[PDB]
Formats: sequence, structure tokens, C-alpha cells
Amino acid sequence: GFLSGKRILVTGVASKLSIAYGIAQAMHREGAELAFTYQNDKLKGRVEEFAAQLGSDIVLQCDVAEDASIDTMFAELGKVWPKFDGFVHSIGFAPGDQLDGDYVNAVTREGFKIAHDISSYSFVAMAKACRSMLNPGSALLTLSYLGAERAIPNYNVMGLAKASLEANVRYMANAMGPEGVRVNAISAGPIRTLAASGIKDFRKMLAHCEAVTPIRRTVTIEDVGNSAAFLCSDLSAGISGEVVHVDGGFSIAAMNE
Amino acid sequence: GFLSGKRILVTGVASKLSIAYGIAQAMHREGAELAFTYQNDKLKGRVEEFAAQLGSDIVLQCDVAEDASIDTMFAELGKVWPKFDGFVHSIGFAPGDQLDGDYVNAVTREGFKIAHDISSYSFVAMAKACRSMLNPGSALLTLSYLGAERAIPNYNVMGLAKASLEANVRYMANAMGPEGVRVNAISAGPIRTLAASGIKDFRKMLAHCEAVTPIRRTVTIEDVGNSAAFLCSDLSAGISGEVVHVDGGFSIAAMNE
Amino acid sequence: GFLSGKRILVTGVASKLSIAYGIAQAMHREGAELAFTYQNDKLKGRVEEFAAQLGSDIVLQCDVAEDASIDTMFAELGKVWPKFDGFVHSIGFAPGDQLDGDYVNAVTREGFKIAHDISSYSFVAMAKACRSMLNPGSALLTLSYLGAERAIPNYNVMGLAKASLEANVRYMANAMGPEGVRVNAISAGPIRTLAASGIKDFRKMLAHCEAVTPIRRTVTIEDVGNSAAFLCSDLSAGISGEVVHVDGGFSIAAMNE
Amino acid sequence: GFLSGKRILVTGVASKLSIAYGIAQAMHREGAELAFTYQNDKLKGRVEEFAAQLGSDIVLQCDVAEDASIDTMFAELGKVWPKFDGFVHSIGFAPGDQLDGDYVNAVTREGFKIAHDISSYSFVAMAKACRSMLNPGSALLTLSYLGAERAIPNYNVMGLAKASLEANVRYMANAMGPEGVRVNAISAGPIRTLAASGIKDFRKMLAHCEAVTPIRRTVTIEDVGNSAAFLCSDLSAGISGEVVHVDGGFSIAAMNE
Ligand SMILES: NC(=O)c1ccc[n+]([C@@H]2O[C@H](COP(=O)([O-])OP(=O)(O)OC[C@H]3O[C@@H](n4cnc5c(N)ncnc54)[C@H](O)[C@@H]3O)[C@@H](O)[C@H]2O)c1
Ligand SMILES: NC(=O)c1ccc[n+]([C@@H]2O[C@H](COP(=O)([O-])OP(=O)(O)OC[C@H]3O[C@@H](n4cnc5c(N)ncnc54)[C@H](O)[C@@H]3O)[C@@H](O)[C@H]2O)c1
Ligand SMILES: NC(=O)c1ccc[n+]([C@@H]2O[C@H](COP(=O)([O-])OP(=O)(O)OC[C@H]3O[C@@H](n4cnc5c(N)ncnc54)[C@H](O)[C@@H]3O)[C@@H](O)[C@H]2O)c1
Ligand SMILES: NC(=O)c1ccc[n+]([C@@H]2O[C@H](COP(=O)([O-])OP(=O)(O)OC[C@H]3O[C@@H](n4cnc5c(N)ncnc54)[C@H](O)[C@@H]3O)[C@@H](O)[C@H]2O)c1
Ligand SMILES: Cc1ccc(Cn2cnc(-c3cccs3)c2)cc1
Ligand SMILES: Cc1ccc(Cn2cnc(-c3cccs3)c2)cc1
Ligand SMILES: Cc1ccc(Cn2cnc(-c3cccs3)c2)cc1
Ligand SMILES: Cc1ccc(Cn2cnc(-c3cccs3)c2)cc1
Repeated sequence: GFLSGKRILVTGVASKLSIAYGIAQAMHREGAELAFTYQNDKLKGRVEEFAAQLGSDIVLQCDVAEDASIDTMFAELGKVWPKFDGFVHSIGFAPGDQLDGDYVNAVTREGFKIAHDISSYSFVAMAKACRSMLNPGSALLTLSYLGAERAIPNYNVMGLAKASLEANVRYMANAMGPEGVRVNAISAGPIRTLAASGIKDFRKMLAHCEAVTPIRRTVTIEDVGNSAAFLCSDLSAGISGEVVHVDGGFSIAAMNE
Repeated sequence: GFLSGKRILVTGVASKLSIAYGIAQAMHREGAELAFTYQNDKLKGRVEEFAAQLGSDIVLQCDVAEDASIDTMFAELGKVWPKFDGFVHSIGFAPGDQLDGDYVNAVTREGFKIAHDISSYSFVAMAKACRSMLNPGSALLTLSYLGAERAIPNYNVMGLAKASLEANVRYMANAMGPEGVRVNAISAGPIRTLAASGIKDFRKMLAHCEAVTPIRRTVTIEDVGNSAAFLCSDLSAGISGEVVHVDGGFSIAAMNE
Repeated sequence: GFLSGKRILVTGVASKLSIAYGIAQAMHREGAELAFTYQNDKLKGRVEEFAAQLGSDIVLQCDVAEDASIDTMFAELGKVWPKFDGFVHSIGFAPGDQLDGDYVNAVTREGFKIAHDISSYSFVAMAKACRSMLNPGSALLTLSYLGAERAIPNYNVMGLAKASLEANVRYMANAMGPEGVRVNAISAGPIRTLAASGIKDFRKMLAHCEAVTPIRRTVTIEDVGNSAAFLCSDLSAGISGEVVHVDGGFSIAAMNE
Repeated sequence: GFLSGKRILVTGVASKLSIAYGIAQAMHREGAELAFTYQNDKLKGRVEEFAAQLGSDIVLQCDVAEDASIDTMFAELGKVWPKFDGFVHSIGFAPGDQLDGDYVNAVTREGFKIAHDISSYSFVAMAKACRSMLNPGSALLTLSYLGAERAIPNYNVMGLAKASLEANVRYMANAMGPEGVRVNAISAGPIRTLAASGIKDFRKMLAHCEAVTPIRRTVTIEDVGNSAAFLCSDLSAGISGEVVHVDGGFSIAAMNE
């Protein structure tokens, strides 16, 4: 496929509903060789199962909150992939209290710190740690949400973390471009995944979106997966520092009441 | 390839340097069945030659300035493609006097009229005329330039025509989405094509861009072609109403002096 | 006031509800010397009355559809105001048929032509015609709508006209800046004026906005009037080429129910 | 003046060059009653002097890094100003090592942490702490930089901090709007202040901008001061959640040589 010969690292797989799952499948469909990472013991065997379904057996632990974890992960990957062609960063976090209700009243200094560190810093942290191992022609992908551009009720500090993330896409795209590395983001529409629970009135949101979205349907991880496969293939060599909205046109329309 | 089974109409092929040429090749590479249109007698045989190189023999005349031309073209296409899956609109025009020097002093009411009619209206005009012939899952693609978003010296009224074009992408994406049609645009970086002559200090521009562009190189029609192939394939079903910048990151950086 | 000693030309006063009326009141309050134009005889006397109230007896006719009309109006204005400090462009138009329903089915070549000529070009037409009469430190102002940036139902081709006008603002600003002229636009929230009748379900829209606008209320021509007076005074010297949104925050929020 | 009867809290006055100084002068001129804070003792006396000149003797200490510091400062302020009308957040910070060179190599976890806490969170921290002391019709203001939207060399992690801060503005605005509070930011062009020394080749940058900025000159703290005074007065009632660029048009133009 259009990814044949590419060795890509996919983070964030937690379940079959995971966006990183849809991406991994698609990337695997187009012929990329995948490696995976899991956050903790809770997820290890699951990811190991999915990795094996995708012909991969490179499943390493990684908690983006620990510089040492990252470093150690990239050290284990090297042993088998001395050089690779990028990675998908499908990670994100904010303490529970954070995404519920009035942003000003919900936000706290420590939640703000955690939301940013895990959701925005982690991206560069990982690039930082594997810079040397990247082959020219490499692509780094990340996922964001409209909440970075607009104020979405309950999204709260995550909006700020995403804004921070998108800017991180630009600065990393500018600094790494000279050595063959592109860096982009997909601003996906809401999808029903593990992240759904945490957010207030989700199932209600997904119904409103479907009715007001140009394509009249919410996007699927399949959809996202295909756009991610493309963004990590040479087919997109002219795109770098870009936040591609894969939301069925939701963001460009207004008052589709 | 990822376009196999798609019947796409490609407008704008004038020469091997043409952006629509790079797109046609790529689309042909991924297995789409192409049909072409030519503006006048001057271009007919050329396009006919390229069409034949791409296994196509559907070469129809079309001058987007004539509603009747458009209608007649779509009538001839129907005879062979009763239903198709979209079209690439690689057309654009502005009288010579228009793109030279001080915008305020250069712009005139008639140049403004022509620049918009050909560069922005034509897009919807064509969708208008083939709406019925479009298969659900159809994608319409158009090409724009950064001049729509920023003020570029000498680009002058074309900036306004492009702004108009991009907005046209949104409104058409919103109205057609409900019936299976997506509409997008590629905001490409400057490429040396027939359009180069018309613009002041081009070769100088292309050198400045290469030095300040994240990927440190200007994009190629190959680059654009691949992004267009993707935007017209089901791989991008989640993207609609989007202006994807295929400019190597030029637009997201600043003062890369 | 902050406009003391400024002679500003106010276009578009049609009624006491008109955005041009609110802006005139405001600049008048702030100490600017005003001059007004009217489209035709049907509005001659009225505008003459309003001008009177605002202490002005410079009420010149002007139909922006005629370069000749513009040229002659600036001729008459010169007789009294050899040099002035800017003008407010509060004109917009699109044939009735264009504004209701499916954009793709409503939009027609002439409609698109008329929409962009009156709503977008006229702004520069006027700049062209008085460029030499403008004092250093002048400011030109125009009114846009979020329809330029997003796809709003029924706004149809007017969305493209405004997108084109907003880009007109950036080109004009970059062109005239070096000679002491700033050009800006105000993207106003929906207001109840003569534009009310001609747009499908306005009342429903003005109730939705209020509900969802951060300031929980639609803006008033007073509100816009004050941002307008500020954008044409030296208080906004550092601002040019900008589209300041005066919509109570409407556009920055998303899914506020 | 247009700020008569407003009690505004001005943060960040470090020197006569400080953007906070220009803004204070401006609001003072317009008739607002001011209160000031200083980061530490090194700046106690100075700020006390400036405040004096501006007819104010409310000079409270505040280190935005301590929720405790903020809480106590609003305690003291309450004693005299039980209810006030807004505050100017003119604070920014990132450890020296973060700002020079390749962003990817310069950025470090703590740097990123410190950058976002001081430059982005503090804005909301302060809102949180005085939310109940704010009068209806209040306005909060912050200063951003184009670095949030584009990738500027050496701005590095500060680009992400500002991106995060700009999104803070939209969330805060959507949250506090319903209670009579507007929140806006000013994206100012480069100015010569205490931020000058710490950024690589500032002088070269301030000469480039002047050359390429539509108004052909860098903005002054006076310029910003006036946009600031306007954004915190009732003249901007219809404006909230907005990032008004006060950069002489710099960001709207492209390739102006
Ligand atoms: N699904 C949606 O509706 C949606 C929409 C738009 C954007 N997003 C974004 O897509 C990404 C993936 O979300 P999803 O819906 O697939 O979520 P998911 O809940 O399935 O997985 C999130 C991943 O985050 C990982 N993670 C959290 N902390 C980590 C850390 N400390 N170290 C390593 N891994 C860590 C988890 O292991 C998890 O697998 C996020 O950036 C999210 O914001 C999701
Ligand atoms: N090449 C560049 O540097 C560049 C960069 C960005 C955007 N663009 C855009 O890409 C498109 C294609 O440009 P290109 O560089 O490949 O140009 P090109 O000069 O090779 O071809 C332009 C096409 O416009 C067509 N055209 C003009 N008037 C027409 C009409 N009346 N009816 C039918 N066809 C008509 C011509 O036949 C021509 O083939 C345009 O929209 C252009 O703005 C070009
Ligand atoms: N009403 C709103 O909520 C809204 C929202 C955002 C922006 N605006 C814009 O502000 C502007 C002011 O419109 P308005 O709502 O004040 O309504 P209005 O009916 O008062 O003003 C529109 C003006 O354009 C004038 N005009 C039209 N064609 C003319 C021509 N050929 N030459 C000269 N004058 C002509 C009309 O006489 C009229 O005075 C419009 O451009 C509108 O798009 C309106
Ligand atoms: N100088 C420019 O051209 C530029 C451009 C755009 C925006 N801005 C922004 O405007 C703001 C004002 O900066 P400035 O240029 O006026 O320089 P400055 O040196 O006058 O002000 C920065 C202020 O932040 C204060 N500060 C930092 N950490 C503190 C903390 N822990 N708690 C409380 N106060 C602390 C500093 O004392 C100082 O007064 C900054 O946020 C800056 O990013 C500056
Ligand atoms: C608690 C938590 C778990 C997982 C996430 C990931 N996430 C980020 N954004 C989102 C959402 C986008 C749309 C609706 S929820 C989810 C965020 C918070
Ligand atoms: C005269 C003319 C011929 C062809 C075009 C097409 N065109 C549109 N934009 C461009 C350019 C983008 C970058 C540099 S020139 C070319 C425009 C004008
Ligand atoms: C048919 C027509 C005539 C005049 C206008 C002027 N106009 C521009 N924008 C608007 C409106 C925006 C929001 C509500 S009305 C009105 C628009 C359409
Ligand atoms: C190290 C550091 C300390 C303080 C700042 C404050 N700051 C923010 N933005 C700026 C500047 C933008 C343009 C020129 S200086 C300075 C930035 C970096």
C-alpha cells in the first residue's frame, strides 16, 4: 500500500474504539510495519493482542509523564528499529474534575499542569527522544480537537492543552522540517471511544453534530485512520505544520440549526 | 489504487507543468478513470494527447465563462458517464494589468469581475451543472493560494478571487454534503508553471520560499497531485469544506529570515 | 472626543436602524465632522434629515455601481473637503433570489456578479477615487459578517461576497498603509435593520444567538458604532488589515447548546 | 474620558518601557482609577513611584506563581476596592534556556511547565480569585504575540504558552460572559522592553518588521495602550473572546520582501 516500507510507532491504543486503533489498522492495511507502546500494566496484554493481530511484536511500555520512561522506550525500540519513519501520538489527559462544568470554576493550577504536560508536552518530548532515530521523509502525527480553536462547554482546560498542542505542531514542524521531518495534526470530530464517559452530555453532542455536520454523520475512527495513514505517507510530502480537520465539515458551517 | 472505480473529471490541463497535469497523473496512478476538458482550440490537441497517455479518450471543450459551454460539456460527458464521482477544478484567471503592482491602483471594476467569475464562480457553476450526475461519495476539489488569507504583493485582486473561492468551498460543502458530496481545496505553494510568467519577481519568490519553508523546498505538482488524489478518494471521507495547505509549512512559520 | 478634528464620510444611512446610523451617531458624539451620501432620490430627503441632526449638510448622492457616480460624488465633496480622514463603507447587496435556500441552487452567475461588485469591489472603488484626498492618519472602515468565514444557511452568495470583501481589506491595507492609511473591517453580529426582512427566519436566528452568545445578547448598532468610531480614530493607530469581531463572542464559542 | 468611573487593576509594570506602563498611562488619561501590583521587592518602590504619578496608592505585591500570593493580594485590594471593573494581565515568563535556538532541542519539561503556568494559567488564576469582586460590565485583558499562531524562531515554548493563553481567553470569555464579564487579548507587534535582551537578534527583527509592516513602523506602547484602554471600556461592549492584533498589519501581509 502507500505505507509499504514505513516503520511507524503507534501510541495510544487502549481498545478497539480507540482512535489509535483505527489508525493502526489503516496503516497496517497500506503496508506499514508497526510498533506499539502501552501506558501501564492494565493495558499491556490488550495492546500485545492487537499488535499481534497487526503482525507486530514490538510492544513497549511508555508513560509520557516520565522522561525516563520515554528514553527507555526509545532505547528498546532501537534494538530492533535503529531508525524508523515517525510515530502517531494518540495520548491525552486531564484530571476528572477538570472537564465538568464552568471552566473558570473547574480549572485549577495542577489540573492545568497535568492537562498540558500529558496532552501537549508529551508530543515534543517523544520527538525530542527519537530525533536521531528518525529517517528523512519521516512524519509525526498527533490528534487534536476543535476545542483548541473555539470554546466548547465542559472541554475546559483541554481546549487550552490542545491549543498548546497545535502550536507545538507548528514549532516542531519548523525545527524538524530541515532534516526531513514533517509534523501534522488531525482535528477529529467527536467519536464514541473510552474518552466519551468523562465528558458531560456526550451522546447528546453526537446527535447534534450529526444533524448539523455537512456530511450529516459523525466521523469514524476508520475515517480518521485513513487520513492519518495519508498524513504519515510520502503522499503528503508537501504538508507540514498542518492541522487537518477530519470532522465532516462541522467546523466550517454555522447556525445549521 | 485508492481511486480504482472512481470516474473523475479533470479541468485545467494546459501543459506538463500544469498542476492539473500532476494531479491527473497521480489520480491515474491510483486507478481512477479520467475525463478531461480543454478551454479552446489552442489547447485541444495537447489535452487530447495527455488524455490518451492516461488511457482516457473523453476530451471535451469547456470555457467556464459560458454557462452554455458548461451545460453542453456536461451533456456530452453524460453520454458516456451518466454518473461520475466528482471533478478537479484547476482554473483561474485575471487580466494582465491586474497582477502588476499597487493593488489599489491596479484593480478595476472589470478586472475584479473577470477575476471572480472565472476564478471563483466557475467552481460552483460546474457543480451546479452536474449536481444530478454526481454519485454519492463524490468529491469536488479546487486549488487556491495563500493570497486568499494574506496580502501578497502583486497577487492583488486574485487574492480576493481566491478568498471568494475558499468561501465557495464552504457553502458548497454545506449544501452538497447531505447528498454524498464533499468539496475541498488545496492551498498550494508557488510552483513554476505557465502562471509564473504573469507574476512579478517569480523566480525570486521561489528562492525566498525554499529558504524559509519548513521542508526547505517548494512543493511539486507531484506533491499536489498526491494530496489531490487523496482528497478525491474515500480515504478522506471525513474531510469536507477544508482548505488543506500543501505548501511545505510556509504558511505556519513567521520571520524565518 | 477621540474623533475631534476628523472629517469622516459615512456611507449607507438608510434608516434609524441602519448600522450606518449607529456609527454616525457615535462618531458625531466623539467630535468628528461628518459628510454623508445616499444611494438615490428615494433616500435623498431622509439622509438629509439625519445629516442635519448630526450637524452636517454634506449629503451627496452615490451609487457604487457606477464608477462615474463615485467620481462625481468625490468631486462635490472635494469642493468642501479638499482633504478628509476616511470613510465608512456600510453597503451590501445581492438580488433577492440569491438569499433563500440551497446555495448551490440559488446562486446564479449574475447574482454572484452583482453580489461581489456591490458588496466587495465598491469598497476599493471608493478608495481608488479619493486616495489622493486622504490625509495621513486616515482610516477606512467596512462591515463584514461571520458568513465570510463559515457557511451559514441562506446567506449563500453573500458569504462569498464578504469573504472577498475581507480579503479586500487586507490588500487595501497593505497597499495604502505606506502612505498613512489604515483599512479595517468590523464583523458584526446579526442586528435588526432593513437586511432583516430579506433573510430566511431572521427572528429565529436572533433568538438563537442571544441564547448562545457569551454576552448573552445580540449586539446593538450602538455597540458597533463605538467599535467603528474607535477603528477610525487615532486610538487604533496600531491596527490595520484587521477584521474585528463585534458579535458578543458568538463566533469563538461552539456547541453552547 | 471613556474610562471615567472604572477601577482597573494593572499588572506587570516593570519599567517606563513596559507595555503595562503604556497601558496604565492611557487608561489613566481616559479617567480610570488604577491599582497596581508588583512581582517582588526589587520592583516595590519603582511601581510605587509610577502608581503615584498615575494618582494611585494601591500598590499590592503579587507573584502569580503562588495561588496564595494571588489570594492575599485580592484580599488587600478588597479592603479598598470591594468591587472593581477588570484587570490587565501583562505577565509572561519562560526560563532563559528555553528561548534560544532549535525549539526541539531547547524545550524541556520544566521549561514548558514554567512557561505555561506563568504565561497562561495565571491569567485564569487571577480571574478565579476575583470573580466575585468583579462588577457587571467588567473587562479582562491580556497581551499575546503572533508566536501563538505562527512558528517564530527562538520564541520556542513561549509560542505554545501564548497559544494556550489565547485559548484561555476564549474559555474564560464563554464562562464569564453570562455574568457581565468580557475577556480579550491584544496580539502586539514587537516592542523594545525588558523582553528585548532575552530573545535572539531582536534588533534585526524590529528592523525587518518596520520594513514589512503595512504601516511601515513598529507599534508603540502608546498604540497598544490605547487599544488596551478601549478594550477595557464600555466602548468595546460588543467584543469578547477576541485577540485583536495591534501589529501595524504585520501578520496580514506576506512576502512584502
Ligand atoms: N475520540 C474522540 O472523540 C476524540 C475526538 C477528537 C480528538 N481526540 C483525541 O485523540 C486522542 C486519543 O483519544 P481516544 O478517544 O482514542 O482515547 P482513548 O481513551 O482510547 O486512549 C487515550 C490514550 O491516552 C493514553 N495516555 C494517557 N496518559 C498517558 C500517559 N501518561 N502516557 C502514555 N499514554 C497515556 C492512554 O493510554 C490511552 O490509550 C487524544 O489526544 C484525544 O484528545 C479524541
Ligand atoms: N502553479 C502555481 O504556482 C499555483 C500555486 C497555487 C495555486 N495555483 C492555482 O492552481 C490552478 C491551476 O494553475 P496552474 O499553475 O496549473 O496553471 P496553468 O496556467 O497551467 O492552467 C490554468 C488553467 O486555467 C484554465 N482556464 C482559464 N480560463 C478558463 C476558462 N475561461 N475556462 C476554462 N478554463 C480556463 C486554462 O485553460 C488553464 O489550463 C489555479 O486555480 C491557480 O490559481 C497555482
Ligand atoms: N444587519 C446585520 O446584522 C449585518 C451583520 C453584519 C454586517 N452587516 C453589514 O453592514 C452593512 C450595513 O447594512 P445594514 O444592515 O446597515 O442595512 P441597511 O439596509 O441600512 O444598509 C445597506 C446599505 O447599502 C446601501 N446600498 C446598496 N446598494 C447600493 C449601491 N448600489 N450604492 C450605494 N449604496 C447602496 C443601501 O442603501 C443601504 O443603506 C452591510 O454591508 C451588511 O452586510 C450587516
Ligand atoms: N515586548 C513585546 O514586543 C511583546 C509582544 C507581544 C506581547 N507581549 C506580552 O506582553 C506582556 C508584557 O511584557 P512586557 O514586554 O511589557 O515586558 P516586561 O518585562 O515589562 O513585563 C513582563 C512582566 O511579567 C512580570 N512577571 C513575570 N513573572 C511574574 C510572576 N511570577 N508573577 C507576577 N509578575 C511576574 C514581570 O515582572 C514583568 O513586569 C508579556 O506577556 C509579553 O509576552 C510582549
Ligand atoms: C479524562 C480524559 C480522557 C481522555 C481524553 C481524551 N480526549 C481529548 N479530547 C476528547 C474529546 C473530544 C470530544 C469529546 S471528548 C477526549 C480526555 C480526558
Ligand atoms: C494571468 C494568470 C494566469 C494564471 C493564473 C493562475 N494563478 C493563480 N494563482 C497563481 C499564482 C500562485 C503563485 C504565484 S502565481 C497563478 C493567474 C493569473
Ligand atoms: C438580499 C440581501 C440584501 C441586503 C443584504 C445585506 N446584508 C448583509 N448581511 C446581512 C445580514 C446578516 C445577518 C442578518 S442580515 C444583510 C443581504 C441580502
Ligand atoms: C525568556 C523570556 C522572558 C520574558 C519573555 C516575555 N516575552 C514574551 N514575548 C516576548 C517578545 C515578543 C517579541 C519580542 S520579545 C517577550 C519572553 C522570554
